[PDB]
Amino acid sequence: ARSYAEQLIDTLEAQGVKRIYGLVGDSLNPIVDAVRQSGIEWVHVRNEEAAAFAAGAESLITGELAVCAASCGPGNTHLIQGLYDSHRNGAKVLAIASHIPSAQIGSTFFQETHPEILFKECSGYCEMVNGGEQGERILHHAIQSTMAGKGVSVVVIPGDIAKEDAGDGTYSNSTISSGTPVVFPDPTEAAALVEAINNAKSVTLFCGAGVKNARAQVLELAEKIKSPIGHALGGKQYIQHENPFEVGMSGLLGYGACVDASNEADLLILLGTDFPYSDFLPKDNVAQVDINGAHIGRRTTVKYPVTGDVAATIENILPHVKEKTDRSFLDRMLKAHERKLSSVVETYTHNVEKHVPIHPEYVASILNELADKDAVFTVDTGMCNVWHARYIENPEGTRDFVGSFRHGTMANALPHAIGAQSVDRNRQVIAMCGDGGLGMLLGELLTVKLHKLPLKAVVFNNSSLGMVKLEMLVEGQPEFGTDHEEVNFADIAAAAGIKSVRITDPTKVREQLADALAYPGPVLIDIVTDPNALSIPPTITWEQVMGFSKAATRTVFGGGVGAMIDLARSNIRNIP
Amino acid sequence: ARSYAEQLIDTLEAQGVKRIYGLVGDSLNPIVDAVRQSGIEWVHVRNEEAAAFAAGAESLITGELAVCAASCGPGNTHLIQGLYDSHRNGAKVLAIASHIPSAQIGSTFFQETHPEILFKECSGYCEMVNGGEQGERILHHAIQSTMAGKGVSVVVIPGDIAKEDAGDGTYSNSTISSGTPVVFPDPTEAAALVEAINNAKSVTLFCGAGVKNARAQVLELAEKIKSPIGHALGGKQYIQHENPFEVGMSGLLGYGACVDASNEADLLILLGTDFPYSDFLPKDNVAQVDINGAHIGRRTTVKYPVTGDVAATIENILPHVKEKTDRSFLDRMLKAHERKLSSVVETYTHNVEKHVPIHPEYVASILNELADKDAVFTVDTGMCNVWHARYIENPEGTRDFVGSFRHGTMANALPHAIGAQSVDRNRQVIAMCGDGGLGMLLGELLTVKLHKLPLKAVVFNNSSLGMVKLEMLVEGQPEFGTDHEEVNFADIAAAAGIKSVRITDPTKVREQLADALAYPGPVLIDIVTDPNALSIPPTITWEQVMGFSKAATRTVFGGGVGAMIDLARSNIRNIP
Amino acid sequence: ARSYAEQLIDTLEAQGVKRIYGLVGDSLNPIVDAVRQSGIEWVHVRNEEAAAFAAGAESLITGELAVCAASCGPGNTHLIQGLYDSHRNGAKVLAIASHIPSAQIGSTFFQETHPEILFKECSGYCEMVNGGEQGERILHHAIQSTMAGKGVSVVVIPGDIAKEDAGDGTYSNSTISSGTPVVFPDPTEAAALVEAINNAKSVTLFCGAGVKNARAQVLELAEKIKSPIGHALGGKQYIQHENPFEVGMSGLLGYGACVDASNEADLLILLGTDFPYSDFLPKDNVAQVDINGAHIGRRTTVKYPVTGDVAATIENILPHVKEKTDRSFLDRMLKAHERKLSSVVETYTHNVEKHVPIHPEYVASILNELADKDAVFTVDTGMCNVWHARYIENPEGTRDFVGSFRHGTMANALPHAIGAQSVDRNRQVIAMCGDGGLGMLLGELLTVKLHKLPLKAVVFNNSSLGMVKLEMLVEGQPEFGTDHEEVNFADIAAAAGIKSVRITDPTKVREQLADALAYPGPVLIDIVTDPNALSIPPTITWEQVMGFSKAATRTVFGGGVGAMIDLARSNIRNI
Ligand SMILES: Cc1cc2nc3c(=O)[nH]c(=O)nc-3n(C[C@H](O)[C@H](O)[C@H](O)COP(=O)(O)OP(=O)(O)OC[C@H]3O[C@@H](n4cnc5c(N)ncnc54)[C@H](O)[C@@H]3O)c2cc1C
Ligand SMILES: Cc1cc2nc3c(=O)[nH]c(=O)nc-3n(C[C@H](O)[C@H](O)[C@H](O)COP(=O)(O)OP(=O)(O)OC[C@H]3O[C@@H](n4cnc5c(N)ncnc54)[C@H](O)[C@@H]3O)c2cc1C
Ligand SMILES: Cc1cc2nc3c(=O)[nH]c(=O)nc-3n(C[C@H](O)[C@H](O)[C@H](O)COP(=O)(O)OP(=O)(O)OC[C@H]3O[C@@H](n4cnc5c(N)ncnc54)[C@H](O)[C@@H]3O)c2cc1C
Ligand SMILES: Cc1ncc(C[n+]2csc(CCOP(=O)(O)OP(=O)(O)O)c2C)c(N)n1
Ligand SMILES: Cc1ncc(C[n+]2csc(CCOP(=O)(O)OP(=O)(O)O)c2C)c(N)n1
Ligand SMILES: Cc1ncc(C[n+]2csc(CCOP(=O)(O)OP(=O)(O)O)c2C)c(N)n1
Ligand SMILES: [Mg+2]
Ligand SMILES: [Mg+2]
Ligand SMILES: [Mg+2]
Repeated sequence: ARSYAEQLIDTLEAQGVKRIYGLVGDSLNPIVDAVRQSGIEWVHVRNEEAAAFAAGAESLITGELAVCAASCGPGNTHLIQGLYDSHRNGAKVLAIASHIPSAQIGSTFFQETHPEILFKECSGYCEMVNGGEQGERILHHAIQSTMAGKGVSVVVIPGDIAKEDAGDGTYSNSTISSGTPVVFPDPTEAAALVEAINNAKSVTLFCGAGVKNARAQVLELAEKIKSPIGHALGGKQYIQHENPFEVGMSGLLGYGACVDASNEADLLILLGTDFPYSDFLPKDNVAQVDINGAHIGRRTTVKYPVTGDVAATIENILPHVKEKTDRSFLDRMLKAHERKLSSVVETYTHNVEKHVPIHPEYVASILNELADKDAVFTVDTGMCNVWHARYIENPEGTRDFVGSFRHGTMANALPHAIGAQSVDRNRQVIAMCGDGGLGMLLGELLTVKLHKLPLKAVVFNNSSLGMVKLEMLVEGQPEFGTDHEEVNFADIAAAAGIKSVRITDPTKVREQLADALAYPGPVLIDIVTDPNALSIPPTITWEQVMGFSKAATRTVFGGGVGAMIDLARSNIRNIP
Repeated sequence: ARSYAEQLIDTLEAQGVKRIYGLVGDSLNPIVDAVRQSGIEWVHVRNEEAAAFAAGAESLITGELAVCAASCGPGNTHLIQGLYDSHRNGAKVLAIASHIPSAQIGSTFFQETHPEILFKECSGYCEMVNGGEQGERILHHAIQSTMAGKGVSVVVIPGDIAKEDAGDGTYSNSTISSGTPVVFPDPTEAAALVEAINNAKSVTLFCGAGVKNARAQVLELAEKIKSPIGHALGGKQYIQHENPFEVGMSGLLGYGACVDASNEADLLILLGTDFPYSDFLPKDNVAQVDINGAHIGRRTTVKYPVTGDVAATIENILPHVKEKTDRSFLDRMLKAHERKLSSVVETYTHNVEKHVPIHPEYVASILNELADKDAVFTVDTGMCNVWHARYIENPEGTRDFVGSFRHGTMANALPHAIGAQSVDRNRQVIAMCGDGGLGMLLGELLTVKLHKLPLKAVVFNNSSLGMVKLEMLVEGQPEFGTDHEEVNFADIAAAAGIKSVRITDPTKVREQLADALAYPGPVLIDIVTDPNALSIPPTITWEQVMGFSKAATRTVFGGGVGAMIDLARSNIRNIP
Repeated sequence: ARSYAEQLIDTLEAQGVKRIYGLVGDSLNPIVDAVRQSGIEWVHVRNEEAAAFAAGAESLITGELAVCAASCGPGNTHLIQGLYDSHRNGAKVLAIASHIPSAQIGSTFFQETHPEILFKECSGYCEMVNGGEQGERILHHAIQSTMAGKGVSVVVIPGDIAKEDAGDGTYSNSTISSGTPVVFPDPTEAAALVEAINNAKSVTLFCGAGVKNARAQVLELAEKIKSPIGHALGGKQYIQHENPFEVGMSGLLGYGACVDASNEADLLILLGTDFPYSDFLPKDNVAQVDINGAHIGRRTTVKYPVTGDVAATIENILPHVKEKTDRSFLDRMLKAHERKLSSVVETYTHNVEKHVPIHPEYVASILNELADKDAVFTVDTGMCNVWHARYIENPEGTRDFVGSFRHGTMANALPHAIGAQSVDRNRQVIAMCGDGGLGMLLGELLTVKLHKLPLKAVVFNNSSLGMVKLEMLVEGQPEFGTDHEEVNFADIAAAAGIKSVRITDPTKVREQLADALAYPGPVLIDIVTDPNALSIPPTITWEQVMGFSKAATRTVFGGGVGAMIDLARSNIRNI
């Protein structure tokens, strides 16, 4: 550790960092020279935006720090979309934003920007290096902030300072606190929750991503109080599989009896969720358990706020919660859930398997069956979120899911898959791409080829901004600016040196997709899908689609559901 | 004009806006519905970053307002790179940044960002619409700010407010002031400049972009005081052609006797330039005429500061400037200029027509000769800046040039060409692309096909981040992270439906390029060039290449020059 | 110039800076040591907010750079109110914001703030020094930015870097461009304005602060086209005095026939004004000449925009403007102006000399007569803005006026007077203070005493937030939170060592104010005034007072006017 660049790389390497995603240039050159000499791999991308998405996806998969790096001015500026996504997803990311020479700061120099100001909204820590010793210190603070769960950390490094001497080791010698504290609730809040539960004749649990390490506790509580369990999109991968109390998801992409179970129960308990669609939530009698107190009551009236961890709160309250022997509400909701899903399959999916262009719901149904039990699925923003929510299951809980569920950016699927795949080349990674999303960052097909990343990019090629076509249908606005001439992604992937398949016949989807998923290397599957595979109830308004309608609602987008119906049916047969 | 969305489009249409570049979505839907009903064309791009670059390039070509538009959160976030470039270039751009519903602001909603804060550095005006009447007002202020020369204007529009009623017309009915005032200098400042000129036995003029409308005045002054004229890269297109006093350019990409003429004259006059490389500038006796007083003395010691327009200042001082009958310095500099260029052609261009892989300087030389006399040239940041500076000329001043000369971003050439070509489809547009730059925004090949834009994309495919390889060579750092496996851009362009040519044999460059430039439609010419076509003097340091070396320098990068030698030679024959 | 602190002070001294207002501490210590060794005077204030107001007022008086300086974190944070005011007023100010040691930046250290981010809104240039050479460079850029008219410049200096070596002199050796370019309009815009003027049978000129160096041109144009001349508050000190076309001011504090002349003329020409009250402006046929093109059309419909200097634009268009021999509109507006002012004096100033508690309008009338012909007047935000506008005149144009007319902060009068008075101790400076404004920065009475600044602080002590009481009256809201127990500012000023007078009897105002203004040294005159000296027409709404009412209006606050009526009457001669 002689220069600050060398010390920064030695510090990252000592903490277990295995790769840095980025694009070399100017102020970043001394850092990449240190990378070359180290055991850290340099992962070259075509656009720095993909490096920030890849680091965010890698972190979500590993639970460890991930790093992206970019050159001065326009170089680090490109990181921004990926940093907002990684930040909203709570990924542990350190972004090395190289900066113009310090002597040029404030002189309107060539490539001058102020990244230390620009990145404030997409980060929990964002400071500028002004010397080697201070640089070592703020590198520690950036790492310690993101490892403590404060979101993205940005370190802004003027290129001349990267070549100055390293600090004396005081801050790089530290052990980073990366543990998970056990957050028990305030007894007063837990007591009010116990009383609310005991006073209620019927209770519904609505779970989000905060339920990640509380499956056993949520299920034990549900068995005791006979409560149906619904979920937000972020809670789907953790609480839906093998759940005897399963009642679906809320929101426009929702399914089953979740909205009804949530609005008809005496008490609704929000468990680790920040579900933003308030019009689907009741206001009369709601409790909320959230580890971040500032998030409580953000989405609806909350009468019983509880600041705490889901598993710890449930373990604390369980001895005081009385066993409810009455299952009437639960049985009634389980039956209504199965009827709603059966009705949805009959209304929108009957005999659709031979319609041309190919129905995307048929593709997603096959994709769910053919993908490995431990595959990583990345989901591009748009109609692919509808197909993932209703057709991609997580049996045994061994699959991983990376998407832009909060920032809602298009084009995330391929760069997220690049990061996810880099962690382990022997694990299957499926990128559910949109044609719009892929075309937005098309040059990342060159990155997949360069690094020989064996991901399977499944393009739902509807030649449309599918989700926008749906919005305009809801508004009543004539279709404009959404659908354009067809693009052949299989030929583009082949021209870039990637094995490709084009699927246009629905009777060939199963076999061609099976062949592609089995191929030992990168594959792009270009599936020509129907952009008009949409069914929207006439009562849905533009205000509802945009998320600002206040009136109570239970209406979801039309369309079918997949393999989730098998659990719904098995739960009906298992009613005592 | 019933809604604010309709009034905004009616206002832009009444001001002569012919097209809006963007990508439809969510909050932007009511605005694009109004576009559909209007005479304005909607130009769909694959990535919103290209819309902001295209609007910037269109404005630089027309001298009128240009408009880009993007959806909420991640949509408008993509505009940022293009807005920094358009802002630094002084383009007249209005960016419509659609925003999340106003009821959701402050609630950490799905896709929430604060564009009104994020865009402050890349704009002269950036405000949020909070109602219809105020929206009409700030739309006027945004347009009036950018039309007055204050740079990019951003109007942040929450989607719900786009559907509310329009204002009463008070601000939309205004005539926008788009005139160019005539800025005469302060008599005290002008008098000190007269004295400095009269006391000097030899004077050199160093011109930048501010000399755009002062060619006659610069030339008249130069004939009176016998002064050689040099230029910054931004002044090249205006002052180099048919200039009997021409002595080249300064900086690392420079050529000819400019650095010598500038440092050896008794007085150096900076005329409309903000040339950032201080180590190439003298400090002892410098005068500076700039229309923005805050820019004076930003780059070197200035003893005679003059706040004013170049043409007006020169016309004011001319009757008081005594005629210099001594041409010794001018003749000496004209001869030294021609010798330096002749030496550079002999040293670096010997057998260039047979060099394999194809020498980029040979390509640029052919390109200059074959392109139309009125073509628009767009230049990708990197080695293409070296080839444009030394080989692409502007005879008669009828050609236009769009590049990222100030913000210095990669990937600008194709999106700049999309904007420039949309102005007039009967005018030739050449995009000098880098392989790095093209791969960074590769999906814009789909935009060229979609809009049938007949631009000629000339890819200097060296399979390298050429400019970074140069930086590492100068530093002494082992080559790492710059060169990767070859990519076939002709096959990618053909797979996207674009006519393409792959050139690998130098003896075929002239014929294949001539055939391609003549084709009536979009063409991608993939030229396999040599990444090692670099000649760097051993004295150049990393500090110099990064722009923070303070010691005086006259050293430029090795390499030849093109057709500029013909004017240098004709000026020798015209010496009395 | 061995250290950056020494070089910074040498550069300021070489540019003619005579004093720096501030408060020494921590990171600012090496800079104040360099001030001590230099010919620059250190002016200690009690609160750094007063240093920024004082620099802003000094600059407005001299037309030159003025400097304020403050310590790290909380020290420079106090500058902020004064910097927003100096910035809105277009003052040429350099703010030296000392900062925490560079090694501590990013570590949540004791006193840590980010002034380089905090001050972006109240400045045209704001950067952080990271080393001696770069510090010299950004010092140049900061000075050159504010001297070119871009507003306040802030230089953020980490204390450790102040002691590191100075730069090599390249940027400090430069000559700063402080000239005034001559901005002629675009011929196309000027030609459209000529046509608009020639087509109009009647024209009104409405002037703001941009008319400062164009009096001769405005008057020559007015004589040619027979146009009445009105003004915004910012234009009052330049265009009202000895004006044969004078028709008053617009807005709620307005007077005379200005609103009528502006809305009844065939063409209204806005000349160097950014008057923000759109409801008083017509929309049908308006032209605007402004040196900053981005300001055109900001307040009303403008059909004839002209980017350019007022004097240059007028000189350029004059040979093409045809002489108007018809004076009908001008005579009708001159007569209506005199009638309106006469009516206002009869209605609201009857028996004002005997009114108890003392009427502030009677005080302002006496103050205008007793103050020197070249006095500087500083005006606290609130009811004092009404009294200054309607009673304080500028005969011969030798008086100066400093106020918070744009940022609208209370408490500016005393600190602005401190800066104005420091320029020349032989010149009279009158601070028209509010009791609210004085109480807000009361510790600056200690600064006046310390520096023996012979300013005359005239406190309009109404025991109220007078302007807020007016707002609640207009809204119909019951009076609450505005009026409190009386404070004796004369006793407080005397306890601080300052000669003071307390005036409670209206019959004593003239003699006590004459004695006080004649006193050779600082004086605080505590005048017990009536907080209910308000006459508000019943149609004035809360939306109007707040500035967001859309409907066209010609209504002004009731109340009299002063010595301005003598010009209105003299202008009626030859009717
Ligand atoms: C096109 C599109 C459409 C969408 N439509 C829908 C839709 O119809 N329905 C839907 O449900 N989603 C939808 N989403 C996603 C939606 O916007 C939200 O992002 C999502 O509902 C949030 O899920 P969540 O509550 O699990 O996650 P988050 O919003 O991340 O909330 C997790 C919460 O748990 C808390 N927490 C974390 N750890 C713990 C712990 N140990 N103990 C306690 N609390 C903890 C956190 O503090 C946080 O408040 C859509 C996304 C896209 C891209
Ligand atoms: C990879 C790369 C390498 C580069 N290398 C070099 C190099 O070696 N050499 C080089 O020269 N450039 C180089 N450049 C560009 C360089 O960074 C600057 O952008 C350029 O030198 C500025 O040119 P300019 O002074 O003409 O333009 P600007 O920087 O835009 O300056 C124009 C000036 O004129 C003033 N002005 C405008 N209108 C008027 C008027 N009517 N009257 C008076 N003043 C007016 C403006 O206020 C401004 O200060 C490089 C760019 C890239 C991308
Ligand atoms: C309590 C209170 C009440 C107020 N009430 C009123 C009221 O009733 N009436 C009123 O009039 N004001 C009122 N004001 C002040 C008001 O808010 C504005 O600040 C004022 O009207 C603006 O005056 P102005 O146009 O002269 O100045 P500015 O707003 O500073 O405008 C000057 C303009 O001239 C331009 N300019 C500058 N130099 C030149 C040049 N050489 N050539 C051409 N253009 C140039 C500038 O670009 C600018 O646009 C009040 C203030 C306070 C504190
Ligand atoms: C960067 C960005 N631009 C725009 C949007 C708005 N948006 C959301 S979904 C969508 C369409 C996505 O099209 P595609 O990726 O092809 O998916 P589809 O819905 O057609 O399956 C758009 C424009 C966004 N979320 N992000
Ligand atoms: C967005 C961005 N990232 C990084 C840089 C730094 N940089 C400047 S030139 C260059 C290489 C450009 O490569 P290419 O486009 O292939 O052009 P070449 O120099 O090889 O001709 C890089 C990385 C930049 N200017 N902009
Ligand atoms: C710092 C600040 N706080 C509050 C206001 C709002 N305000 C404007 S005038 C005024 C009352 C001023 O009272 P005083 O200074 O006593 O003057 P008066 O109007 O009573 O003459 C107030 C509260 C303001 N302009 N600035
Ligand atoms: Mg699609
Ligand atoms: Mg290249
Ligand atoms: Mg008061």
